[PDB]
Amino acid sequence: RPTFYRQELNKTIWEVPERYQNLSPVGSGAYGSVCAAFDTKTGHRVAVKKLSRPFQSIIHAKRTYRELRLLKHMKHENVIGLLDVFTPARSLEEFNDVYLVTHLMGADLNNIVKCQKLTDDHVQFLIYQILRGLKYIHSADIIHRDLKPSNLAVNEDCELKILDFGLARVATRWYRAPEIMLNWMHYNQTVDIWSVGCIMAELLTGRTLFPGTDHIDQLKLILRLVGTPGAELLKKISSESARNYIQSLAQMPKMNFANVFIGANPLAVDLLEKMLVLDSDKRITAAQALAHAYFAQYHDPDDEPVADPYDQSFESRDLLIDEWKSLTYDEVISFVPPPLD
Ligand SMILES: COc1ccccc1Nc1cc2cnn(-c3csc(C(=O)NC4COC4)c3)c2cc1F
Ligand SMILES: CCCCCCCCO[C@@H]1O[C@H](CO)[C@@H](O)[C@H](O)[C@H]1O
Ligand SMILES: CCCCCCCCO[C@@H]1O[C@H](CO)[C@@H](O)[C@H](O)[C@H]1O
Repeated sequence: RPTFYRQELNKTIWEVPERYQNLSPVGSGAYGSVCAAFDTKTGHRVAVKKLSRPFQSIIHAKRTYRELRLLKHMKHENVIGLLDVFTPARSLEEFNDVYLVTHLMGADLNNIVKCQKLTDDHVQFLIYQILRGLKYIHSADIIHRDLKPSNLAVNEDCELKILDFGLARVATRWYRAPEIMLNWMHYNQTVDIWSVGCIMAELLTGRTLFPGTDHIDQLKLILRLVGTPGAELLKKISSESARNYIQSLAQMPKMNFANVFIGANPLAVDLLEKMLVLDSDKRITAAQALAHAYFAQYHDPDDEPVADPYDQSFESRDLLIDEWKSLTYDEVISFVPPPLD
């Protein structure tokens, strides 16, 4: 096993192999903090994320096993991927800290939206990569459900990777499909397509499409643009209070996207209209959206791969903290790094 060295960063203790040098904090999330480092084996800067209290409870323990098993499965250019996984522990009884290594990106999509003037070619390329990674993710039977700007890491090259959890260093509600906020409790993959549609609209206009103050106000803003739900959608709503409140609204017609997004590429307006429909069954899928004329300059059917089937059976099991702890330890030991290009 490699040699480790210890240091304190942000009132935290980091124990990492010697190969990673010059640790520098980037940001923090709710389940871990991220540092930039120099990988002496490759000469590249990487990103090292120390999980916060990985095995403090059953919930934390399962979440840790979930992220590790998921990340180990993600092998795609537009999806965050694992370059290395390490723990300072040399035994399972010592096992209590988990680190994850990945490529170091340039910034979040909030920082690229901060400039507020993206060229239409920037939107084609950025949204094409999101959709490309989303097709891979959705091919694994995986739904993201929390897509938002902080989840899109980009380099100055404009190359994009989808992150499972971004840096909290944006309410999230602004990018959630309406069914989620209705608590439908069983979502199509197209819930992510709705999020993508909300992101693309921001990149084009420079403003939040649905900057709602809460969940009801959010649904009210959505209704203004897309219009009141049709009779065939109201049938599918079981909650009477939900139906009653949606029906009891004053009712508004669907706005013409050509007007609200005037000045934008007409091919982008058509794509948005196919993404932001209330019926999840009618929303364009990631695969179909890649074939949209808006992406003619980047689309390649032979270079948009799918993922192997991902087994999420463990999600229904209720196990003890030590069982989740040992399975995670098993996944750390079984890790095989990808070959350096
Ligand atoms: C390594 O952590 C993980 C490990 C495994 C799974 C997920 C993660 N999370 C995670 C990974 C990445 C890679 N990049 N970024 C990033 C966003 S913004 C920025 C920046 O400002 N980069 C400048 C400053 O030095 C260049 C860099 C990340 C932010 C993250 F939350
Ligand atoms: C790189 C692939 C990203 C996988 C997305 C899962 C991590 C973000 O999603 C998380 O897990 C749940 C799974 O549906 C989501 O529903 C929750 O919103 C969130 O906690
Ligand atoms: C508040 C504004 C009306 C919200 C309408 C959202 C309709 C979402 O669409 C629905 O998604 C469900 C799963 O999430 C599917 O079971 C339904 O078939 C589909 O129509």
